[PDB]
Amino acid sequence: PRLKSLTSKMRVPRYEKRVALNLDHLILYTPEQTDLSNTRSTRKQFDTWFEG
Amino acid sequence: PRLKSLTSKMRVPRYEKRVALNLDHLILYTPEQTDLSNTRSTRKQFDTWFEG
Repeated sequence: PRLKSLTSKMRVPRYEKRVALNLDHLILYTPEQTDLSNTRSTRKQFDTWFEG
Repeated sequence: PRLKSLTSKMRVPRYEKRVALNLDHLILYTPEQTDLSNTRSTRKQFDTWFEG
C-alpha cells in the first residue's frame, strides 16, 4: 500500500466544472529558493555586466 | 419516535399574521462557507481573467 501527496478531490478553482487547473504533473519542480527571488537579479544582467 | 430540527411555533417575523416567511423547506442548503464570502471573488471574474 502506497500513494502520492497531491490529490484531485481537493477544493480547487474551476474555469468551468470539469476543468482542473493546477495540473498535477508538478511533482518535480523545486529549484533553489533564492534563485527565484527578486532580491537576486537575473542571469542576463549578470552577463551584461561581465561583458560591459 | 423521531422529529425534525426546525419548527413553526417559533417566534418569527410576520408580514401579516398567518404568513410565515422563512419557509421551512430550507433543510438542504449548506454550500462551502468560503465559497459564499466576499473575501473570495466570483466565478465570472475568474473566467474573464482566464480569458483576457
